[PDB]
Amino acid sequence: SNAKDVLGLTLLEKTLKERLNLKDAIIVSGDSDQSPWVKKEMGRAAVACMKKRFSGKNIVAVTGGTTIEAVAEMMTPDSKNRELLFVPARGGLGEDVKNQANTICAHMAEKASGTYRLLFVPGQLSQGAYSSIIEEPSVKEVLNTIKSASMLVHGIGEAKTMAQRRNTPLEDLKKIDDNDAVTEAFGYYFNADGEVVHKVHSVGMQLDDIDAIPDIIAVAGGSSKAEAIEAYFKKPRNTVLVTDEGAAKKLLR
Amino acid sequence: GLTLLEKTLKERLNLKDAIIVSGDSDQSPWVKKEMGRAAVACMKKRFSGKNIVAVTGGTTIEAVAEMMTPDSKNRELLFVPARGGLGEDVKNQANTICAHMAEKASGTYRLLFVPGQLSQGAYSSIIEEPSVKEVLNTIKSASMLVHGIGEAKTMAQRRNTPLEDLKKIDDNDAVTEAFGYYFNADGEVVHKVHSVGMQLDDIDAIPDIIAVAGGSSKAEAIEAYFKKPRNTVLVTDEGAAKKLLRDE
Ligand SMILES: O=P(O)(O)OC[C@H]1O[C@](O)(CO)[C@@H](O)[C@@H]1O
Ligand SMILES: O=P(O)(O)OC[C@H]1O[C@](O)(CO)[C@@H](O)[C@@H]1O
Repeated sequence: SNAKDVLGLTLLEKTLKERLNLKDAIIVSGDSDQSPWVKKEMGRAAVACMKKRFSGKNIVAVTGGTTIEAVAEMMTPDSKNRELLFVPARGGLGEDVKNQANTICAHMAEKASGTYRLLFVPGQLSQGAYSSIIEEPSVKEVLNTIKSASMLVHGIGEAKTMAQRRNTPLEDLKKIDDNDAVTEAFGYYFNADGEVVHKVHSVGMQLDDIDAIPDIIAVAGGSSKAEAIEAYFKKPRNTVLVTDEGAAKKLLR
Repeated sequence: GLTLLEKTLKERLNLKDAIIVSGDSDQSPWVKKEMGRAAVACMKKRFSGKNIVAVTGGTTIEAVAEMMTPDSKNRELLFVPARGGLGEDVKNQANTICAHMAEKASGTYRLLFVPGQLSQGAYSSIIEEPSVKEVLNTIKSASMLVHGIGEAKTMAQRRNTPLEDLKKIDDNDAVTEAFGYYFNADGEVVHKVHSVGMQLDDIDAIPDIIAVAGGSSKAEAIEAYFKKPRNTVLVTDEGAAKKLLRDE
């Protein structure tokens, strides 16, 4: 791309991909921590990435957070009219409703002119209540759909920021801090070496399940996220990262 | 102050206040948007420093949401649905209207996530859980309610009312509906949709209630709902008001 070439993004993408061993790196100009439109541009870039990767039939698992909400906001109908079903990856993870995967999922599906199926399993159910709810045919059906996701679109967060944003019990805050968590993705907190140090108790997709998902797109940027993004990608994730100059330049510095 | 039509409607229906926009929303669809605009202005006049606003679904309150704008006074705004599922399709559900209105207001919101395809047993489990109780408690503390009014038969059909309940609604001569309750011509409850959240007895404690409903087809339904004292502000149109008052 001549735009990417003149802006130095082509080189920055190659350098970032090599540094993090990514399947691919897509970087938009600017720093989303400073300039609001940059998050929207990450959203647009992620949508392009998704459309390039869709097949004839698609089950797209999505996480919540403001970044995947920006992907949803930038989503448009498929000109090839391929079959699109959107589901949340997990149960919502203690996010307020605006930031929950169900909310992002519904928004994305409407914008894509696709269909969606939501997962309603509250995070603080008693053992007994949980046992009954997961046997419910409607819950089983959504969980089974998630098990066959062909695509995952997910955010990445700094550990402390995420622990604070969600309704994280004191007991869990202590564990997150004691084990030096630096980054978070889809209900897992990781340390600087990309090892899992704390897991949010949820339903749906688990970390081991991503290996079976052919197309995974992480969308996260802003200089504040540089260490979080680096830590997450310490492990093989077979993932395309959509990010911005803010995060990428800080990471590479 | 009030026009003679507004003054007459306020007296006739024992309203806290009447706001009547021009035209008949059953003939001129955009008039629903003008009811929405007037309702938003009314809400803004009644806000305190901190607010918990319970809202119903339906196209009229969706129009309120569409016309909502942020508060120039920057008052604290938390929106919630009044009740759980009432059997509306997604576009007409209180949860949908609630999220839309909150976004337009730059406020915050909480949703109720109840019945759906779930068993009674699984349903009861959900309503016991901490976050769900929190929303129910928030609704219980509402400082404002913004609700629609519909014709009973129309509303029963739009929702997916079981045949046995359709028969009961008909047999008891329901004529009007609001927030999941069906009322006869004397404004007495004759059938209720089962749903968590706000109950009819709870409206008395809510300081500001704004009903938004118009169109000549709703004149009978509006009159009947207000046959009992509701201490409510009605935002309506000339279509409804003139027909109700026999002034056209
Ligand atoms: O895009 P944001 O707003 O930074 O949030 C990202 C976070 O949201 C989630 O995707 C959902 O909780 C987290 O896994 C991730 O840490
Ligand atoms: O504004 P509409 O579309 O006529 O619907 C009014 C109806 O919508 C609801 O508020 C929601 O179901 C009902 O209580 C009310 O009767």
